Amino acid sequence: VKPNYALKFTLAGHTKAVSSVKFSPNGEWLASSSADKLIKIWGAYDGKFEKTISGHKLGISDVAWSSDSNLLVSASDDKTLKIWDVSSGKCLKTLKGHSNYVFCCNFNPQSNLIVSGSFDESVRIWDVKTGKCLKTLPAHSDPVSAVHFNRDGSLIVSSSYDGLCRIWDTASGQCLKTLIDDDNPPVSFVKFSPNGKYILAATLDNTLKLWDYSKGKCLKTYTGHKNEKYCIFANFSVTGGKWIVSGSEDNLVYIWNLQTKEIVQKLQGHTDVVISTACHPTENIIASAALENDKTIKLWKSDC
Ligand SMILES: O=S(=O)(c1cc(Cl)ccc1Cl)n1cnc2ccccc21
Repeated sequence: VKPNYALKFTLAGHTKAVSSVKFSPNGEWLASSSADKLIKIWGAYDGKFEKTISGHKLGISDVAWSSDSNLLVSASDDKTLKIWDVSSGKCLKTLKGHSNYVFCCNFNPQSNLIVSGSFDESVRIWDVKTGKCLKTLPAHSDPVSAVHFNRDGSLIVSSSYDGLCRIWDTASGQCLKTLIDDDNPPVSFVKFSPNGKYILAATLDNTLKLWDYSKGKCLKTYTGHKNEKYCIFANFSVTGGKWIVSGSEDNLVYIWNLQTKEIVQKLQGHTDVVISTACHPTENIIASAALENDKTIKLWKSDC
């Protein structure tokens, strides 16, 4: 009925705000990115620092794993993305083509493509093997805050400070849907649900919304947290009870019951905005990360 997340480890090492945290699909690792221009790798179960991956010339806003846990992609203010071999630390490719800061990135399920979004208002699709830009979508009229592929890679969802979420056909680049509710606040995050039927979207009016994108209908809203300024990730927690997890500008992690929408737990400990959360793929473990006055990542574990 309610989880019991408790703090287990605090991970120190980044020298500026953390920007994103992600667990590897195989459960072994946590990757973090930061405004300090670095990616760090940590053990997912013990929080033990593994190594630093460097090469970007300016801060990093996002990092994402390939589905086989072998590669990372990062998005930077240096206007590039980089594809990294995690085991060796090597930069395999630098993806150049955005005309402004790159803010968000993800691999497709087959990890043969990368999608990126930028302050240049575009969504781009890149070939992983060659590192070349395949398609540029004139997607939005303001910076693109998130991009994510659906379960089979046939669709991309993007979100933007223009107030819209858009769904794109990967193969053709056509805009298939635009989603917006009754107000127009910036959309700061979007992702498809694990089963691919829904989209979870955050807006800078203190609201998370679950959409049936096929029907174009908002089915659930999650409120009670504070999110008026920063692009804060949100997650589906799948391993125990069915929860929604998000950071907050009041320095807490919020956890809601997906079905009932009630808050079930708040996690206290960070000393600045919780900008990013991630949920472990097999264990009831949450990672949270905070902005410049805190600079740490925390690992929390629950029995359900
Ligand atoms: O499949 S889901 O995306 C999902 C969400 C979470 Cl938190 C954990 C696991 C899964 Cl599988 N999903 C979307 N709506 C749902 C309603 C009931 C059960 C699952 C639902």
